[PDB]
Amino acid sequence: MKKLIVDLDGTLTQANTSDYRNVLPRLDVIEQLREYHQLGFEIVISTARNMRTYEGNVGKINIHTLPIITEWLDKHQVPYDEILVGKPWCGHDGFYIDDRAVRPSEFASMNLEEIHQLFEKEK
Amino acid sequence: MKKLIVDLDGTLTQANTSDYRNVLPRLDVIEQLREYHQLGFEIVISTARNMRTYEGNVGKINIHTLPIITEWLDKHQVPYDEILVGKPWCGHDGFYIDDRAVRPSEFASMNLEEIHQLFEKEKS
Amino acid sequence: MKKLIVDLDGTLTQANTSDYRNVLPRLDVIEQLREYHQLGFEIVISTARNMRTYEGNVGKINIHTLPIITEWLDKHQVPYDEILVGKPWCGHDGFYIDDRAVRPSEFASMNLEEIHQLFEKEK
Amino acid sequence: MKKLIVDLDGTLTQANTSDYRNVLPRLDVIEQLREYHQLGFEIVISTARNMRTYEGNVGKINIHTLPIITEWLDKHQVPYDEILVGKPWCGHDGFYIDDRAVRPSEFASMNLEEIHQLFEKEK
Ligand SMILES: [Hg+2]
Ligand SMILES: [Hg+2]
Ligand SMILES: [Hg+2]
Ligand SMILES: [Hg+2]
Repeated sequence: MKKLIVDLDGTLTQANTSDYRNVLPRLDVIEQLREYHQLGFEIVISTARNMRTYEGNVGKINIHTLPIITEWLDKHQVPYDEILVGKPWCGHDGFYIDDRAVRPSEFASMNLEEIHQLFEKEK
Repeated sequence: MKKLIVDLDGTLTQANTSDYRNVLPRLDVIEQLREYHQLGFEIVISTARNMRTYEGNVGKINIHTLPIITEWLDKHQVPYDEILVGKPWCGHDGFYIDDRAVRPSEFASMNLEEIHQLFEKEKS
Repeated sequence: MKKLIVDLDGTLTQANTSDYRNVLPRLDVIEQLREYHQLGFEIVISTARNMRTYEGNVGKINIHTLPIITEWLDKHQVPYDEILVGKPWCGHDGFYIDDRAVRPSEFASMNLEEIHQLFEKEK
Repeated sequence: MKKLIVDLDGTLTQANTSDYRNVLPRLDVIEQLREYHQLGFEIVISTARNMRTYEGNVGKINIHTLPIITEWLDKHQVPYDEILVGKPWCGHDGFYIDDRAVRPSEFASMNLEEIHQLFEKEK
């Protein structure tokens, strides 16, 4: 069992507009997801989207946010096995620290061998 | 409002042993957490620990896992404002993809300006 | 701030069929919900639907369960401010124990004073 | 598989003081939990405790709330297999509506048979 846990905004999107319905896709990143799906990886979209607007209220995110996510994922033929909302929002200046984390430009640029290598170096 | 969201196993720990009580600290990473706390950043420990063992049951994780995490964090003087369990487990071969993610070796060796640069280069 | 936390199956529905899209509404209970909404109560639909099927995987409930919940709620004109999925599944013989809990027939048949009296007895 | 989903304050406790560490147990309710535990019922303590104080922030509840819940459950010899926090807070006048819900003094006074009877009247 192997999953990719994939952020939505800025990772699968170009984050060019506040209108989530019409945000531009990052095509190279999405195409890489497809190749990983072919390799047996499950794809989990995990996102903090609208955690700021609703002050962490998942009950509201489930109503106003989820529909537009799925609609957008479908329109751009992004493969996904799961969607998860309510991810902790780091804030404007915040960020995530993780030994198994890659940035979307590294994911698009590297094969599995050399992603494995990035991680082994940490260990 | 600014937060670091920090993984536990492999980021704050050297992952040298299955005994979580007695696992060795990554001292350079923790020391960097202290400097960021000084800058006004809130520290959130977020972990998938025991998601495999309990098959996703946070009801059990709350009982068996949380006490040992806090005890360990306290023992090693790790600053934290929040703990969050129930992070999605990626499996042995899985990983996270995120435009705001840094690995613990990058976090330990770069300043804020430098981290900011990694991210800005992602936007074009 | 005052909230009704409302179960879905067997409370807002008659639980007459496993086909959630076409399941019959409990009209009296829904209408009482309309009154409480007018009185300033936030309405939170909380449900364990498809927890059994997906074995607690909300990643999948978000994809396959949520759309049908909202479509149904919308067509039967149920007031709601929040939907919450991922509620613990009690199993067939299991149940819920809460000092502030009413069953749908009690809610349908009593007024606010009466319900408060039901709880004041508990104290 | 069969589960009791049990609320904490006012159900397992007498809710006589805001000092959770020294709050009185409802001995009859706890003793009934033990009998259900003997019959093969899993016991899930589920609670909104400290959701008001921390404004829904589970990251804080895990730190300041869980240890005290656990020490108290252990002290009063309460059987449990799971603790769930972060349950939605109904507010002062709010309440829960569920077709499988019993109040803690219905649980205390009835046996399994009549509790099932209590539910088949709703069905
Ligand atoms: Hg951020
Ligand atoms: Hg992994
Ligand atoms: Hg049940
Ligand atoms: Hg309440």
